[PDB]
Amino acid sequence: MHVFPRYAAARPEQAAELVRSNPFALVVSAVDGVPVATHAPVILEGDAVEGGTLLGHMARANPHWRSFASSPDVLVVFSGPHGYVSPTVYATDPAAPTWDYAAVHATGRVELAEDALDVVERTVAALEAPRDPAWTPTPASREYFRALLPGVVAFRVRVRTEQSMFKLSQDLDAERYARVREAFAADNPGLADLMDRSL
Amino acid sequence: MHVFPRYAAARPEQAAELVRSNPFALVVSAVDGVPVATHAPVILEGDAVEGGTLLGHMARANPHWRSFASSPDVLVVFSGPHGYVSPTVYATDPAAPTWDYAAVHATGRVELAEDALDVVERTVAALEAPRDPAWTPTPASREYFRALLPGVVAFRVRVRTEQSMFKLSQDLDAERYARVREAFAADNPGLADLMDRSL
Ligand code: HEM
Ligand code: HEM
Repeated sequence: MHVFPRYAAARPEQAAELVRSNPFALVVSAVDGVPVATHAPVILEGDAVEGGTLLGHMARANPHWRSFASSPDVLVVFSGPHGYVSPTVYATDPAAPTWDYAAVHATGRVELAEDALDVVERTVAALEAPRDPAWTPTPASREYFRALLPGVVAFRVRVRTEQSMFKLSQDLDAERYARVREAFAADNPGLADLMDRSL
Repeated sequence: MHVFPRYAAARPEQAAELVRSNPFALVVSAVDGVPVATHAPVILEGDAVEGGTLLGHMARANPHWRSFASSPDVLVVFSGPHGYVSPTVYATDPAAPTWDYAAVHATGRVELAEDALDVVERTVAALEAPRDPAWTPTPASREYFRALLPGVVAFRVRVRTEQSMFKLSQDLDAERYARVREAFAADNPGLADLMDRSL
């Protein structure tokens, strides 16, 4: 990821906001010299991505985690709303398409987490608490969780560096920008809500 | 990515289908020993992901491509529909949440593509052709494209290995599965359309 100045985060709290709202992340490591990636839920501990702690889990049957033992640097990609921008929307005669999106990339040293129960319980609360209705583990779910523990591996990442991208057509003139926003308001309201949060 | 047997592709053409329908991919390489990822449009050449050719582009100002010169192995992640599965939907007393999703991971040797114009023109056709209405570069767009060439770097990947995941609650019993599907039909019809394509 290269962040063009025009597409940088406007306020530094928008990164944590994206990360909290889009926990189904991509966890990436360099198994040998080749990237390997797992789709896993990853939550944030603290106010800032930068310098905070990420917590996640994956299947013990997924051999990816066996590569975390040496504590290599890992990259975690959080992806927010995204949408293709067609020149059909622009209605100008010379144009070129693009893709609008928001993402946060966090890099740091990974570590296997011994308290897998904490991790998965915190992840539940993270996903269920904003929902309506929210789900709270009944006491038998808590015992069920314990029975699932042998099959899960939890990990943590101390974020060394963080990069945020908010590529939301801000480089567009007034008229073309309005067209882009109103099409996403119809088609993709999460993306349109972010182009308001960018003004 | 580890693909649990129960979540494997049912027909081997579902991978190419996902890749064609979700071209906004994540291109991942091991800059030094650390993963670096760029969100870029990537299209498929041929009938099969496995053994086919991926084509993509990114900004010349994005230094990521400078790492492709040695032709390292790269990983390209295509992400289809996905959705959180809350135990609230299950309405059973012991349960644990999960995330349903479809993805294709393709690994191979990357190469800088000298015909960037072909690549970007093929990508336009890929994105616009299924749309309604489709956009066809006017002749002045084709000249505009040429003026943009200095700012773009195109690349290609010959797919050495491919992995597909269709994690779509197939391990669910009859009753719980129905509840999961009808909630996504309301909330997430792309995901629900895939759980039909899995039966
Ligand atoms: C809070 C929301 C949760 C979500 C979104 C979620 C999601 C997931 C996902 C996507 C995987 C696959 C990882 C991979 O491919 O390696 C997985 C694996 C697993 N998780 Fe979670 N999980 C949640 C909570 C929990 C809880 C509370 C437990 C309790 C211990 C748990 C235990 C497990 C187990 C045992 C597996 C492996 C299953 C298998 O072998 O197929 N998860 N989970
Ligand atoms: C077909 C649909 C297309 C999509 C979805 C698309 C999308 C994108 C994206 C997401 C980037 C950012 C890459 C990065 O972060 O490094 C980019 C960069 C770029 N692409 Fe495309 N593109 C398309 C077609 C084209 C065409 C036809 C051209 C003509 C040459 C072109 C030229 C460029 C240029 C010049 C840049 C760099 C812009 C900058 O420096 O900010 N693209 N494109």
